[PDB]
Amino acid sequence: PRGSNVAGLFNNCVACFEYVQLGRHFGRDYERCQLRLDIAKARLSRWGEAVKINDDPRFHSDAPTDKSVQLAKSIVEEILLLFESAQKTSKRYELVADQQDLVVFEDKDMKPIGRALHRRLNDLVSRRQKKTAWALYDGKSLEKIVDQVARFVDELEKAFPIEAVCHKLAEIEIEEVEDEASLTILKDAAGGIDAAMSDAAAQKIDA
Amino acid sequence: GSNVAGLFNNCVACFEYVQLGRHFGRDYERCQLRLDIAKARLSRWGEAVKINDDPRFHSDAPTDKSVQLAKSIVEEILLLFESAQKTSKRYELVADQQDLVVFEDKDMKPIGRALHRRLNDLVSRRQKQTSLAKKTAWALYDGKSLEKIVDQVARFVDELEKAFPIEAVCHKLAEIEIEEVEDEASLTILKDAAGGIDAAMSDAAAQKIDA
Repeated sequence: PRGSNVAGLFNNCVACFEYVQLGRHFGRDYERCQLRLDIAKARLSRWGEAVKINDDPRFHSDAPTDKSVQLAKSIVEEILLLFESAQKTSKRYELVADQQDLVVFEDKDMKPIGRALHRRLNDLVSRRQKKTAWALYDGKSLEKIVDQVARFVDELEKAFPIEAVCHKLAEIEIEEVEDEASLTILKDAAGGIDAAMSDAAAQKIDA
Repeated sequence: GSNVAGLFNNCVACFEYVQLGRHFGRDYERCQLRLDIAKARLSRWGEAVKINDDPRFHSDAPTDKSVQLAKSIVEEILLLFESAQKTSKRYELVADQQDLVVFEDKDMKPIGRALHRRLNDLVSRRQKQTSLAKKTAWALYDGKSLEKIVDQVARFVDELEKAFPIEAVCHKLAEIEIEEVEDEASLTILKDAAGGIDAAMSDAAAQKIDA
């Protein structure tokens, strides 16, 4: 029975985002809430790239030696419990909701600028990453996932000597986005979740 | 085990393994009472609903919407405590021995220590018999971890109380909990500490100190 490791759990955490839909009560806020999730996911995938998660055998063992890797193992476990909690919360709502409320947005409900950005952010992570849909029905559950994953990645970044590397990665994620309207959107949406992306974008808009 | 009563009794028992770390400072006593009150309010619910006697709560695959709802809520309270312990463990792994020292109820004033013991006793009296099996004791090392538990448990017990017809029953129960506490000092403390977490206890204390 071959036990769990940091890379495996980490790949799981990234994949949890793929399955999330946003319910009708997001309303006009759908577009930016979806981008906040994409950014939370961008930031998590960046950490893996920065620590070279797929090459370093330390993230592939059941019983890691380093405190740092042991810390990462716990954090990634805790991200998974976060998504498991949200999944239960969604299921309790679906148990009780009428049909009109069990409706979700799709990215075609985003303006062309947010949708291009949504797809860029999603492609960016699938480029790095060598179950069943479910919905977030209220803003509070989404903010919990965004804020807590930001917090978790804060401490994932703290445990490793990778800050210069994370800033470099964030700067080259943004090289493909050239237009001021889009750079502005990322600057806004990376607000309080991905300071490295926000700063990379702010730098571009004003130079 | 995995019926609602078994998961519920596990939730109440989660509170017993929790220590508060050095960094609570002079807020130790109040934060500990806030935890005991959340535990008292969760256990009040099990009593109100007759959790240990009602067979709906003893099946692994309940059909009733309200009982399916309680099972999810109780599983989510469990996840809540599982998360806090991973957070605590991450602190332990990196801290110095100075920072690993925990408060004990001897660090409360006699008034708070009596409330702590009374609130604990009241739940002990209600809980289903348990074996002697222990989980590892673990500490909350920051204020925000404590607030996260207290606040989320209060919201979860709001959800639990919403799914069952027990409004008047919970009020009577909180009145009975508070009948042995005679002194205005201790009652003001419960009135205040129950604020935001247990309105039934808050109101019961208020009704008693005004009488």
